[PDB]
Amino acid sequence: ANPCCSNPCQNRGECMSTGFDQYKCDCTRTGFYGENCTTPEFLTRIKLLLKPTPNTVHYILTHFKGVWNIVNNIPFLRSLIMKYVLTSRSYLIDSPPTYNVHYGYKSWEAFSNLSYYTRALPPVADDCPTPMGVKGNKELPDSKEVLEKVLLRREFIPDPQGSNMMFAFFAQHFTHQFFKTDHKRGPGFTRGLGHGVDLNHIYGETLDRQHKLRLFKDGKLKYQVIGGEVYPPTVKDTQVEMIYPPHIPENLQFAVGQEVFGLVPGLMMYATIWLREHNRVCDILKQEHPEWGDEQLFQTSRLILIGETIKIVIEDYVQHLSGYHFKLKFDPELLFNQQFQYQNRIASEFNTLYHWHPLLPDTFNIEDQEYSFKQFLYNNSILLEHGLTQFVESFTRQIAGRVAGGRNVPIAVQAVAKASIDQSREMKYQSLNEYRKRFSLKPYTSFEELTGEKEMAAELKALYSDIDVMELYPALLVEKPRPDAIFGETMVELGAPFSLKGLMGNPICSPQYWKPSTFGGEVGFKIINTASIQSLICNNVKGCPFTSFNVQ
Amino acid sequence: ANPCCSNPCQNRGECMSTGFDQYKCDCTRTGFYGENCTTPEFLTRIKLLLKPTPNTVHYILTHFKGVWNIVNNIPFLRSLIMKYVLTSRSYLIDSPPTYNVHYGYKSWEAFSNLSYYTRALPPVADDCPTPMGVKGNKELPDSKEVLEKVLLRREFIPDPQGSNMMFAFFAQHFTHQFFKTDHKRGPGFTRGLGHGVDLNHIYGETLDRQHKLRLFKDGKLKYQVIGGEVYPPTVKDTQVEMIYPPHIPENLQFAVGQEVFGLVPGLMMYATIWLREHNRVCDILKQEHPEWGDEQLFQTSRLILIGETIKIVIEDYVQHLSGYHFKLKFDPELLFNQQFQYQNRIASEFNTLYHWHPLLPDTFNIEDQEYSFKQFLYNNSILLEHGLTQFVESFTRQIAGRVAGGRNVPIAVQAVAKASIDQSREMKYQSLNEYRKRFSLKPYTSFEELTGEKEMAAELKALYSDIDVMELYPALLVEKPRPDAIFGETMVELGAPFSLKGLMGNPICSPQYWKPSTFGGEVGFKIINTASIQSLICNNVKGCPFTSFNVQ
Ligand code: HEM
Ligand code: HEM
Ligand SMILES: CCCCCCCCO[C@@H]1O[C@H](CO)[C@@H](O)[C@H](O)[C@H]1O
Ligand SMILES: CCCCCCCCO[C@@H]1O[C@H](CO)[C@@H](O)[C@H](O)[C@H]1O
Ligand SMILES: CCCCCCCCO[C@@H]1O[C@H](CO)[C@@H](O)[C@H](O)[C@H]1O
Ligand SMILES: CCCCCCCCO[C@@H]1O[C@H](CO)[C@@H](O)[C@H](O)[C@H]1O
Ligand SMILES: CCCCCCCCO[C@@H]1O[C@H](CO)[C@@H](O)[C@H](O)[C@H]1O
Ligand SMILES: COc1ccc2cc([C@@H](C)C(=O)O)ccc2c1
Ligand SMILES: COc1ccc2cc([C@@H](C)C(=O)O)ccc2c1
Ligand SMILES: [Cl-]
Ligand SMILES: [Cl-]
Repeated sequence: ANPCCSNPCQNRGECMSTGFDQYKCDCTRTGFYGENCTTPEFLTRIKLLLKPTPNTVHYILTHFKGVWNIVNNIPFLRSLIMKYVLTSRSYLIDSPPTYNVHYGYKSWEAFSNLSYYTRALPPVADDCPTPMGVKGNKELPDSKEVLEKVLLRREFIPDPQGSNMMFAFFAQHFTHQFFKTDHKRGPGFTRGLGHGVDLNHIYGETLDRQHKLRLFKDGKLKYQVIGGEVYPPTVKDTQVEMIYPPHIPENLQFAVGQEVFGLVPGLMMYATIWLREHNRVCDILKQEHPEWGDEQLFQTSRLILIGETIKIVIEDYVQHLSGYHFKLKFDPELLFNQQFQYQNRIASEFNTLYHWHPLLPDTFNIEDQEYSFKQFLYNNSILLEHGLTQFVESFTRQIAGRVAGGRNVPIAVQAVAKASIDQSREMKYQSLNEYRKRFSLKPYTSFEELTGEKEMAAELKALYSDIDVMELYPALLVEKPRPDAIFGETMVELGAPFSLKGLMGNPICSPQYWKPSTFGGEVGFKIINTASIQSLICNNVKGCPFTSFNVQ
Repeated sequence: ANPCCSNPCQNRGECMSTGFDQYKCDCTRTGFYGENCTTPEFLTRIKLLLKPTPNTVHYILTHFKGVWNIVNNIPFLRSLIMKYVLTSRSYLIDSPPTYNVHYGYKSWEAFSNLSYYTRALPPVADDCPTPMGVKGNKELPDSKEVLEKVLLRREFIPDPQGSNMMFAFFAQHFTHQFFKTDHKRGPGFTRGLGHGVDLNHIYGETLDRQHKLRLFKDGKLKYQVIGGEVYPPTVKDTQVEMIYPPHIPENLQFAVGQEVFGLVPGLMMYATIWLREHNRVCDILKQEHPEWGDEQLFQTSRLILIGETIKIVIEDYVQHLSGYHFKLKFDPELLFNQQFQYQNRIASEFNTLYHWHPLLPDTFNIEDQEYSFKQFLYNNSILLEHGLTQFVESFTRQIAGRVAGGRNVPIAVQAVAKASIDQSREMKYQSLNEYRKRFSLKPYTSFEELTGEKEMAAELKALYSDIDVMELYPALLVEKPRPDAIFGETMVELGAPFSLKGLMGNPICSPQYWKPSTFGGEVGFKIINTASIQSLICNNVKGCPFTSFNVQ
């Protein structure tokens, strides 16, 4: 009934009704004009002919290793290239933010309420005749059927990029500081009001929780020693709320501060490592500043760990999953002469696309043993049993599964994969093709183009009937992967903008924060600028086992 | 004890301790180097001997009415000029913010906790030997003595720029959406979590309060009719809490939603005007959008009012108090090709300097009656008796007091002025001269240079003993005014940057927001772009009396 229900405005033009049956498109700053912002201005015509496809670019980034070897060692070209990826991605994100589940137009309520996930595309209106607006049937296909036909795993498909379990659990640990859906309110509500990398999954979302996790000497976090090893403190000792089955032994009720982290020993492995790391930095910082009190040591160490995280995320984690020969660089200075907003709001679609459960293996192989999901969940005695050094060595060696390419969601998390479909619809997401347009991709013309094969394509066609009505979540996991890659085109071209905006958006990247005094001087500053996944493990894990995100 | 107590680092360098008795200066990006960042880089040398003093620039702006008469008419020149005032002012403020009452170093708590006012200069550390750090006596001069000698009004001093009571009350009403001290918590803490121009003073800080004030029809705010005139609804009807003395007879307990606006009829006057204006705009939107529901009517009207507010503050309000012949311009597009952060945090010092109580008369003259403070306070009946038309006519006609120049604080609010001195010390403000360097002004070398006269200068010199220990607040009210001006140099050079960043940093000024469709189409947009103090009054006040911020 709403005249904007068909999504008539193209190229990021905004649609507004102008009567019960009529509409208008606002083409301001789009580079186009016309009734629907489809006829381009002269300069636009030119930018367009010059613009290479995401697929062409990706080819160039994953070939010619010899040329990249050179570029990488010419600091000024490396900086030039990295500047361009940074800015070209980030300009895809609305900032300040617009739209959320309840608002398909820009209200002060949508801007000011930090309780919502923001939304890259506005929700389909409540009165549209079909779930996707105007197209398709009255009803999307039964979600159980989609799940079973194209998502559930038959045989385990390994990631051809060699992503290991260190990678999979880092992703889960790092992302769960900003994906924290508030189930009391609905999907599309978050409990992580920091809307980014604030390390609340280490220090607690609220001051109350932080103070419970704190030792209040030397800036340190509370902990216990079992065997000769440092672990998070207990729930009984700190009185912080955690989520645990009621039968779990007092000693194994680890507290840590993201309340959900005790349900997977892999999460708790990183919780322990980061806890250890905070306290290691306190020691260095105390050594450097005998004058300092507890508050300042805690607060400075926290700023340093924020930097270390972003460093690692860009130069090891994103580096790995990109498959690029170009060496990505964490360097806030790249943006000091650019237009850039040091702020971030996490999008609901970013939560959605980050559901990478295909990464999970059939069993968890902690060198020697092989645990089933049932055995693994809410079970920290495994961590105690094997210790951190083992775990690192084991997780470094076990391949994770491929994410795109279809049929690789472990049955053990089927209920989760289904909820993603259901909550997507509940939140009234626009189609896959609407999202491809939003991010400057060409809409798919058939399911067979989406998957690159024929079997899954046909199953999808019988269910959806029209490609322009295919949904975002199912499509990301079923999409044709890049040649020997973990992800398809859509995952990368939507993921990258959200990701890099969240990373560089941080206040510690702003000119006023990005200087040595912010981090306790030159010493604290180097901890950030030399941080890596290897040194994180090396410094904090008993032996000094080798790791990477790659299974070698 | 703190080695940084002397504030050694100059030119915006940051001090850090490096041991119990030593310190280091971080000169990064200051344009200076050396132990205290006082030795300028070459390009910095050129900039300095090419930079006109604030007084030179002020002179140029307040003279040559002939030339400015030409420039105001070259859209091209007006723009580039306004662009330069916006950018150079704003670069003076840290954004993202740094420091608050409790943190004289960066910290994530200082960044993330919106309950604090930010701070342009960090507090003086608790353990410093003297209140100003290292200079002056172990104690600051008795605040009663400072108050009585150089602050209290003997004879009324009228503003030479001709400010009237429309100006004074506009000031109070507008600033009180972002200055809302949380007294429960302390000075340094605010209840305006929106940190800017969000119109919470019309709509409420929380969603619970907003809903209580809302009609839920046609997007409107609840109101009552008394005689044939529209007034805010009552406390008993809306259940929204207000602050009123118990003797107030319900029925005059107007709601309005900044809970403090009952205690001055001049505040209730504007509250009434903006409430009428909101419902007026709903009528206009409804006419353009027969198909819109209540929610979008409400939200769109709110965005439009925000726009009107910003427009009026810049082109009528700031315009008047500036005394410039150059015609200021509200135009977000001026910043689209510039680096600029669309975010704000209101500074404690901004609150401090806006304590413009000298504006207030000894009696409030509403055509025919001369009301005293005791009679004016929390007394809406005066508003009901005279009406909005009378009130605008009277307020437009009565002059305000001069602010700088000393000895013009109304005796009626002497307790308030004393609290300002006392709270500044409580919040550990740095000295006047520290704040002057921070905003690129020369430190004053004697009290006599500060005041421009002799008698107060000598009074101050006996109290403070040393000019480098003079306090900021008392100084602003005692400072030598610009020629026939309302304020002295310090007020303007501090206030302008806080004010302009506060205005332009609003999300509706950002590229994605600044477009016709945000405000419901070209007619909604035009309300923003044509708004003025005169038009605000003409549309909503019975007859349509002439108004101005200037006495005629
Ligand atoms: C043993 C490993 C894992 C288990 C047991 C698990 C299970 C779960 C469960 C029960 C949920 C909540 C679903 C809901 O509340 O609707 C969830 C959500 C989620 N998962 Fe996993 N998962 C695992 C691994 C991973 C991995 C490797 C990733 C990689 C990115 C990931 C990404 C996410 C995300 C982004 C959410 C949404 C979080 C939120 O909105 O609060 N998970 N998972
Ligand atoms: C009848 C008129 C006025 C009265 C009765 C009045 C009285 C007061 C009082 C009692 C306070 C609270 C003091 C405290 O908490 O220590 C205050 C604060 C303040 N006043 Fe006024 N004042 C008036 C007009 C004005 C005007 C015209 C301005 C112009 C800017 C102004 C600026 C301020 C500011 C910025 C604060 C701080 C508010 C906060 O932090 O919440 N006042 N005033
Ligand atoms: C030749 C490769 C070096 C430059 C690196 C650019 C990497 C990211 O470039 C991306 O590619 C897409 C298609 O071109 C665009 O849609 C994106 O906006 C752009 O950010
Ligand atoms: C510097 C040399 C430039 C050569 C660019 C090679 C581009 C070929 O790249 C091809 O583009 C397609 C995109 O639609 C993809 O489907 C293919 O997988 C990809 O190989
Ligand atoms: C992973 C186990 C759960 C899914 C089985 C039930 C749904 C049936 O799904 C079918 O499974 C076949 C075998 O893979 C495919 O050949 C078909 O294309 C597919 O539709
Ligand atoms: C284009 C020519 C520029 C010259 C403008 C005149 C500058 C005078 O500026 C002077 O600066 C002093 C600063 O302390 C003030 O005390 C004076 O009041 C002020 O007149
Ligand atoms: C006369 C030239 C056009 C008018 C623009 C200047 C008005 C505001 O510019 C101000 O001037 C001061 C002195 O240089 C600086 O200290 C301020 O930082 C700057 O914002
Ligand atoms: C969250 O999911 C992703 C997926 C791919 C990404 C790729 C980049 C880099 C390589 C990019 O192409 O600019 C960054 C973040 C990414 C995040
Ligand atoms: C709160 O106090 C002030 C005082 C002077 C101001 C001057 C400007 C303009 C004219 C300017 O000088 O840039 C803006 C805000 C201002 C605020
Ligand atoms: Cl990410
Ligand atoms: Cl202002």
